[PDB]
Amino acid sequence: SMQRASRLKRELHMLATEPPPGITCWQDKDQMDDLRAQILGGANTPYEKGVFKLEVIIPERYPFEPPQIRFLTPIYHPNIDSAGRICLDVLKLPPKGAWRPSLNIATVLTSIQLLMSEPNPDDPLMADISSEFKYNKPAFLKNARQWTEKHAR
Ligand SMILES: Nc1nc2cc(F)ccc2o1
Repeated sequence: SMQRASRLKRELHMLATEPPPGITCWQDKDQMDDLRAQILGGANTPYEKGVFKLEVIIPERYPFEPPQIRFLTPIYHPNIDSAGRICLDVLKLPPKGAWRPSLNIATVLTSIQLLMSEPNPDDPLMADISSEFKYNKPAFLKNARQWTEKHAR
């Protein structure tokens, strides 16, 4: 669709020139809908000094369906599973999700970055991590740091 293509050209331009701090996103090859992204570990989070790569797939009905985003870099987090799937409202269609066409790739990567700093034990994908985050925060932080040094550094 020409609508989809013109929208992706503008998004790639904005990702190339005014990416959110800590976030970068680019074409894997020459397809505007097969993208990769990277989020730096935030300071004063246990992911600090880690670099996290993500796969960003833009579905055929974008911008009416959300980007399909998974971590490629392993990450220890209540809302991210061992395959890198992300439990985050803006990645899902309504009524339950929050995706709308006025969000975009940069918005949702920023939301994923914010989720990394502020987990949601409301909506766990990882029950054991969520309980550890909630009830034994120092163990959570040590495990999350150790997973970062092991897989993201
Ligand atoms: N895989 C998965 N993603 C989710 C996003 C939500 F907002 C709620 C439940 C979810 O489950």
